[PDB]
Amino acid sequence: MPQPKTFGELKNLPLLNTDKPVQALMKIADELGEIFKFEAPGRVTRYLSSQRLIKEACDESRFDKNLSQALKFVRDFAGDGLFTSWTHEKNWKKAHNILLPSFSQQAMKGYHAMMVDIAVQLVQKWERLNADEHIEVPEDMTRLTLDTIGLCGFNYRFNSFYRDQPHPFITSMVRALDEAMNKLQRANPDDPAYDENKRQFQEDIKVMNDLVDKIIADRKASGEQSDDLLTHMLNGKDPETGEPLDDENIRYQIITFLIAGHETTSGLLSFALYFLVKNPHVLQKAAEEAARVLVDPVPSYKQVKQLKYVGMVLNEALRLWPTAPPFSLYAKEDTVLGGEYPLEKGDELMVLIPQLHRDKTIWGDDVEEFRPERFENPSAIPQHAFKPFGNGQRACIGQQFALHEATLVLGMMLKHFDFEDHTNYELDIKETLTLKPEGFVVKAKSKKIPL
Ligand code: HEM
Repeated sequence: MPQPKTFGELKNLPLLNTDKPVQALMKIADELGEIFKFEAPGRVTRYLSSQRLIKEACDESRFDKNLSQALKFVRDFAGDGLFTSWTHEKNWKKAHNILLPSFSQQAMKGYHAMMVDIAVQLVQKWERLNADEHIEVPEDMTRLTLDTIGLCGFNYRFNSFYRDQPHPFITSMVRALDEAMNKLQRANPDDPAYDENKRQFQEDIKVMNDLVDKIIADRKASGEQSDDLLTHMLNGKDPETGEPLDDENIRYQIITFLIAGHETTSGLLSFALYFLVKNPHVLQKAAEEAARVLVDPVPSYKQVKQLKYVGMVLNEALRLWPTAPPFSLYAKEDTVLGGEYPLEKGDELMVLIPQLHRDKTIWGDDVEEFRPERFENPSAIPQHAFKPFGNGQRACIGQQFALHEATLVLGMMLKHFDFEDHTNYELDIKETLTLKPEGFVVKAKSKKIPL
């Protein structure tokens, strides 16, 4: 099996000691091909980049979701929430059964108003900028997505558009996620050097737990019913076990929604706007749709569904730069991958999503080009060729939420403003848990359409 360059006893590990590991892995896939082994002291995995191999990896009878070391560290604060639990843990299937109906396309009808609440706040912020000011795109998109998940998730207002420094919960979450990431490179995690890191990590966990537990407590105490996920989780029963989610798991689910949803969704909106300003023909087409469809002061649920080309723009942005990181799988039993690669029970695979989305054998030779017209379309897309939301029963539960949010917001943005790439911005992709176009800025000239 092809394998990248080695660093003696550290094997391939220093290759991910970099600000941009996913992009580094994409460059390794370019020179090595559809499969490569990646080794670290005491660990091994296999990175998959072709639809040919990924299609097999997506066979749930042969492979199940694995928690990468990253997710294992994130579990220290995300607990046995949906994102960081194993399929075979009682709490996975229990929460999946309870939550699935609350995340359906139909359920988006109930979240729409609160999504509009935050989206209007974003539009108003931009309406209120002075002539010689610009927009920090990923920064504002993250304010939007955090507040939207906060409001829709547990009826809590982070009020991100009222501050420079985020709500302490947000600061703690971002810092806990960065520390979970830092542990990946620590050969001696018990070194005194990390004592402060550990102290801060426990502090950040407490900040998050305290806020969420308080909100849950407050809600049970009042008996208040809201249009949020928390109300669903307090009222829900798993048809299988007949059990409701306990308070601690509910807390983990709320933290999980924020971890899994905020940056992935923010990144999507940021990349979508990036591609639009770099492809003014596409922007014109999307803006025509936005103006024709969104005829009311605020968008209705029905109208968002009709933003078809905006949806296509978003899928094409997800094709080129899927914002969620490569996901991990393990072999359920001994099995041979692609007729060439025997695997043992427990062997791990990684699905290198951005590479899959550039499989010139699936998409044609023009994979690097931004063409929403690819998604006209749809479902002609070969099965397992487009996987920004993961796979099977362990796919993104929030997919309908993310797309409704992104379509609504992008539509409003295109209805309300003309955008200028005033710096001729050079794409620079920052990686945290997720990808974003770092330092992407634009100027927005209002079309002066009232809300
Ligand atoms: C463009 C935005 C998003 C993208 C690209 C994305 C991507 C993904 C991917 C790839 C997975 C599978 C991870 C794995 O196999 O380890 C996943 C799972 C998940 N996502 Fe999303 N996500 C997005 C938005 C959201 C939002 C907004 C929410 C919540 C409101 C959310 C909640 C979850 C949860 C709970 C899981 C675990 C589901 C389960 O395994 O039962 N995501 N997401």
